[PDB]
Amino acid sequence: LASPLEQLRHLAEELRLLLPRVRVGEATEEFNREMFWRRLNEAAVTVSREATTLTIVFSQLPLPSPQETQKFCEQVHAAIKAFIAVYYLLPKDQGITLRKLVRGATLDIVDGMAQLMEVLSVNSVWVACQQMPQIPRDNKAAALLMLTKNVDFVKDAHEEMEQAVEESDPQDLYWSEDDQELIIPCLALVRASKACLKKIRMLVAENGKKDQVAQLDDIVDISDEISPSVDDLALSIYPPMSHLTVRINSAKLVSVLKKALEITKASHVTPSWIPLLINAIDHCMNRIKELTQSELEL
Repeated sequence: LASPLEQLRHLAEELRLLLPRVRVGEATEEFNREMFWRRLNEAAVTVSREATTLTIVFSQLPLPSPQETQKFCEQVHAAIKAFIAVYYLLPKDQGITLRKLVRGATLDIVDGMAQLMEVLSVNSVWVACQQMPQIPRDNKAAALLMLTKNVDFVKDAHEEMEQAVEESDPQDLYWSEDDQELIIPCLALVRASKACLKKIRMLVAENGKKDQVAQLDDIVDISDEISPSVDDLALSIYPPMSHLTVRINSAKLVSVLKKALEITKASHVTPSWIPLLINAIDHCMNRIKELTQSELEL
C-alpha cells in the first residue's frame, strides 16, 4: 500500500478517468419519476459526506495509516460509482435536454470530488452536490432553463459590444466611421436575437407541455444556435473588422433566428408578435446588406 497522500493522488486520477465515460453513457416503460429523484439526491448527500469526511480527516495530524486511507478511498469511489449509477438510470425517453443537465451535474460532482482529492494530496464538490434540488426535474423546466441561459448569454454579448463601442474614441485596431455606422444595425440585430429567445421562452413557459419531450428538445436545439451565431458576429465586429465577414455572419444569424422562429410557430407552443420581430430582423439585415454592397459587386 502506497503513501496516504500518494493514495489520494491515484484516487484523484482514477476519478477523472470517469469523466469521458460519463459523457457517453448507456441508459424505460416503468420509470419512477419520484423514486428517481429520491435516489439521486441520496446519492449526492452520500458523496458530500465522503468529501466532508476526507476533508476533516486529512486536515489534521497524524494522517491515517495506509490501510485506513485505503478504506477512505474506497468509500469515495463507492459513493461516486453509486451516484453515476443513478444518473445512468435516466432514460433518453425523459428528454435529451433534461438528460444533458443531469449529465452535466453528474460530471460536476465527479470532477469536483476529483479536484478535492488532489488538493488534499499536497468548494467545487460541495457546491456541485448542492445543485441537486435546483436542477429541473422535467424536460419543460429543463428547456426553460436552457432558454434563459441563452437570453443571458446574448444579453451579455450585447452589453460587451455596447460598452466596447462607447469607449471607442468620442489605423488598424480602430473603428472607422464606416465601421461605426455598420455596427449600429449589427447591434440591433443582436438585440432582436435576444428579443427572439425571450419570446420563445415565454411561449414555452405559457404553452409548453411536459409531454412534448420531442418538441421541447427541438425548440431548444435550434434556440441554442442563436448564441454562437451572435458570438461569431460580435467577434468579427472587433477590429480589424472586415465588412465582408460581418455581412456573412449577420446573414448566418438571421437564417438561424428565422429557423428558430419557424420551428416555434410549428410547435405545440405557438400563439402575432413573430411577424414583426421578423420585420425588425429583415430591416437590420437589409441595412447591413446596403452598408456593405461594394464588397459583393463584381
